[PDB]
Amino acid sequence: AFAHFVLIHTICHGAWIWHKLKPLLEALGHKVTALDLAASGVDPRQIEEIGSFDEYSEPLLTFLEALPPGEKVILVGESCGGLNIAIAADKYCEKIAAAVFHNSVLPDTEHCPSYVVDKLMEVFPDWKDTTYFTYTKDGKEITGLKLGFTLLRENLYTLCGPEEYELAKMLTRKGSLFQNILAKRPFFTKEGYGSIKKIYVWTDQDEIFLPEFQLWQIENYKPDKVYKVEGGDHKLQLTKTKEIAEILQEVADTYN
Amino acid sequence: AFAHFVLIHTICHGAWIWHKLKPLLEALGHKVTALDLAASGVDPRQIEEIGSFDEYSEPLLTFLEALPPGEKVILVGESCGGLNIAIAADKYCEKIAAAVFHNSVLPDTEHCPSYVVDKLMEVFPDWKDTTYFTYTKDGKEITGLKLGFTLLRENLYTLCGPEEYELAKMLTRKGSLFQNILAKRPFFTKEGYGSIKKIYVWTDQDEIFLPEFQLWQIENYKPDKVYKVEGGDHKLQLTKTKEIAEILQEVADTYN
Repeated sequence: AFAHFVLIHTICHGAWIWHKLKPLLEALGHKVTALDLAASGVDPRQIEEIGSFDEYSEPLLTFLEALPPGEKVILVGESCGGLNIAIAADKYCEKIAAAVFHNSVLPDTEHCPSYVVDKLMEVFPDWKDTTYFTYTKDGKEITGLKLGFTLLRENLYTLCGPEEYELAKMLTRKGSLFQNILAKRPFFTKEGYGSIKKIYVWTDQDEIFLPEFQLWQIENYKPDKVYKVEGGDHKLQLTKTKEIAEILQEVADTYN
Repeated sequence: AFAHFVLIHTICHGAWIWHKLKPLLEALGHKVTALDLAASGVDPRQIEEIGSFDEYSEPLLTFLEALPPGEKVILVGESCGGLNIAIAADKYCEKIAAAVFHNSVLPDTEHCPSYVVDKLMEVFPDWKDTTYFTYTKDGKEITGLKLGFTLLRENLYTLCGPEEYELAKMLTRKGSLFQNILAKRPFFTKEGYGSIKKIYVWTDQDEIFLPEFQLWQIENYKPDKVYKVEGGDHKLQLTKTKEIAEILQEVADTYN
């Protein structure tokens, strides 16, 4: 079967991270939408204009709003993208056939929205040469960050080709986890986010979202299905593009 | 020998077009700077804020200004990038060891700055699905454009892989040729732009900058050296990356 996949990049990234997977999925006959979230990729806004992970998710929410009644999509979020999925699911759960997590954070409904992010920072506290800054938006101090080139090379694009790593150095922009904002955000709901089918995809060779973290997430909030990809790195859509496409095809044939 | 190469993308593009060539040149021991011109790539400005090809060239001029006395670079401009080279050469000719034109427009000093652009539009008048718009800046009506996806696929990235073409669809932004502005701009000077060494690189398989146009340019303003790359397409830095690196190495060993 064919599905309409909506690819969601992580913070400091953009639609460009999906430049290898998008055409491959289309070669299988699928419809693919790869969005640039707020202040990401070639979006015109700067991060200082964004005050929360919800505002950051605007392009995704706006896209879902534009879907005609009856049309459902399969969301695919990488790394921090799982948070955008949860936010979108609490507004448009009826338009989501399923959500696929790609070496992604997996929010739950029993703890605060920052729960898995707080855990991530415990497991991976040293972001190496990554730099930080602060800005104020809507009366709140937000911590922004710019991914360090060494962190990118060693922990995120560990086994990616030099031409892919180059794109990361050229295109990654300043962003934010909005951690303190997430901590005070209302909990994700059981009726919305909690109701959607969730497929968790990961590799134990991820050098930032370490096994301890990902296995912890799986036990914390049981996914409907788990796929473990052998080898690769954090950016499986680059190092294991084919394997990811095969998995997404199976998801398309399973949930509609 | 090693050189410091400054790669200059064309309109509607950004530093990202050089994502394959930059690491290859560095693998040869060179220093490489790939800039995002105004309102290009991840630059924060929008095209409506830019009123001329000179303003558009700001990042390049600012970069050259930052070079300490005695430091020279080799400029490499693709497609419309030759115009940024001419503009920069009339301000910092002493900092330019040489300029390499990559399937690029080659301005001269005997005719108005729009001369080769006017000729290009004669040779290639149909930009297919490319869309146009107008905006006003500093009392002048500027014609902006957004490269059509079919034009990108068939004439610019003709033989590029699907993953490279995907990047183009995801990252190309609205831009402008500032043709009418160039037409009224003071002529490029013989003392500045005219004094620098110029190396012209091209392929007769270019599907937009057709042989008639490129051979016309070579006869109009004789380059110091001409390199003809066999095969490939308009984006030689993607389809013939290795060949381009080899040529640039020879240039580095010839001009300093």
